Amino acid sequence: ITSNELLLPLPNDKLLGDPKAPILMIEYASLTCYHCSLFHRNVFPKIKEKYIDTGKMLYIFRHFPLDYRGLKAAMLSHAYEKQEDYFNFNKAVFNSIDSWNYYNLSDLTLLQRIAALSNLKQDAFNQAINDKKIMDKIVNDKSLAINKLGITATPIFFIKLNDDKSYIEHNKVKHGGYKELKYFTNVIDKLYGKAIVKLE
Repeated sequence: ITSNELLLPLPNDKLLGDPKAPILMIEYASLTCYHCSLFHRNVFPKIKEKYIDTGKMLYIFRHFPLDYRGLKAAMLSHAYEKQEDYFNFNKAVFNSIDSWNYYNLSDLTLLQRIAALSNLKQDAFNQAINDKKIMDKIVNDKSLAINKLGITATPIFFIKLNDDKSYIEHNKVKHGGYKELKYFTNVIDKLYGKAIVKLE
């Protein structure tokens, strides 16, 4: 129920990278948010290659849907169990932002295309996009972040030492909006140097 407890890997969190990595990044973003999509197309790949693939940073994406398409897309992501499959699904949704129907906002054809390309069966697709338990979890985790972390616009990032025993005020480790690569490498490199020294 505390912001500090919110900013650690949670039982239901979907993880990307080494769970015992020295640095932790938690991101909240809407899958239909234009600036988020651009960030994931143009900046995140290098962050992943530089810090996540290398075991330096654990990455935790949390959904923050703002509309029908984004909530349904968030629900569908739960059909993808393996960490790389989950990440690659969200990546595909970000990448395909231009392909939603901006007139009929209930049109989920894009998710149908993404499901087909990933060989997700129709029954698994239909189950996921109508799973009330998953919907509730997503919206509850979103309201919790709104309440406990004061999130309004996305993306929001929290970057901190991946140490569960440490206390840090959430605003001190928070970064909001589109940031270029050098912004993040600067922040992460500095934190990593401290992490490494601390870990002896």
